[PDB]
Amino acid sequence: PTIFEERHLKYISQLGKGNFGSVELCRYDPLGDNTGALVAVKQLQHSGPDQQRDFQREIQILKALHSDFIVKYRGVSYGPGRQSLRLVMEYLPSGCLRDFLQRHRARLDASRLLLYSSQICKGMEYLGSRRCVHRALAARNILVESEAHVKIADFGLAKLLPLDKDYYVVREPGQSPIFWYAPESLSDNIFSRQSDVWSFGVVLYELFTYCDKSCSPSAEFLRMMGSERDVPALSRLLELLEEGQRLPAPPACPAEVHELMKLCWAPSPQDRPSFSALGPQLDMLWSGSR
Ligand SMILES: CN(C)C(=O)/C(C#N)=C\c1ccc(-c2nc3cnc4[nH]ccc4c3n2C2CCCCC2)o1
Ligand SMILES: NC(=O)Nc1ccccc1
Repeated sequence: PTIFEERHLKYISQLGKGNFGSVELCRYDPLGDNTGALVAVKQLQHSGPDQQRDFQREIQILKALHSDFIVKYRGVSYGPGRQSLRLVMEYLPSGCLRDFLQRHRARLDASRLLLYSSQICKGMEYLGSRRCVHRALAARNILVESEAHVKIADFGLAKLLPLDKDYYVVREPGQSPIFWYAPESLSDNIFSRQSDVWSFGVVLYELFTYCDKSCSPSAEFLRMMGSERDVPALSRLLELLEEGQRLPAPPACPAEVHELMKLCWAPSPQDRPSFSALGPQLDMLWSGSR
């Protein structure tokens, strides 16, 4: 059931694109009559050995995960020729949380944002128990399964920690979403479950601003960077963070949630709460808001 025949996968449209891959909406149509189930299918482009190797990793991680808060693996496909590997996932037609928040802001209250926050945290706790660092976590890669249920997706940068080490180091990335990453990741290329906690803090900021473009992390950076304009953003960001500057509390954000953000953004990775510690707090806040 987990091998999809490539000649039965029918392309419909593009769901996502990165440097080295794309996720495409397809129909799996073994009967050839356009009645089959729809699926989301990842494949690589511009890929070298490192990219192919990372994709094999991504498939093994996603296949092993079984959480209500992680996008479901369905299977794999291989065509003829080479570079033929495809990853088949469930398709969630409500799309990403970033877009959903922007579209429906006026009817999504703080209780609903608290629900999403709790669900994302549960998915991250699941990941943590499997020693998996997600790295990419952001509203643009969390999917909406229904209006009261979200799931973590985009495992393109996910990695398992070795059994005896609590972090990994990479060679410097070419293109990082700098406003989501922990300072030790930006400066020293160190990633861990604690860098993921930093990014989750930025996710909370995204949720409680409804991903409004006027107060996006980049927009806030550009306001806070000061009157000197032509300074490289990464260099300046790292200075601001080292000075202790942080994203502001969204006006509508509950004070307790802002305090959690600040804890997620502790300078030392060891001072940040674990997802296991954040979950009960968000759960308490969500259940208090019903
Ligand atoms: C241009 N733009 C507005 C965006 O790209 C964006 C934002 N912000 C996010 C976005 C748009 C569409 C999707 C999307 N739908 C999906 C539906 N079922 C799916 N199953 C597995 C991945 C998946 C889906 N993805 C993404 C595909 C790439 C990885 C992240 C999820 O996410
Ligand atoms: N985590 C956090 O506060 N990051 C940040 C700070 C200033 C501007 C943009 C992003």
